[PDB]
Amino acid sequence: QDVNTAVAW
Repeated sequence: QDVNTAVAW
């Protein structure tokens, strides 16, 4: 997965 692939950033 990718906690950043969904994070707002």
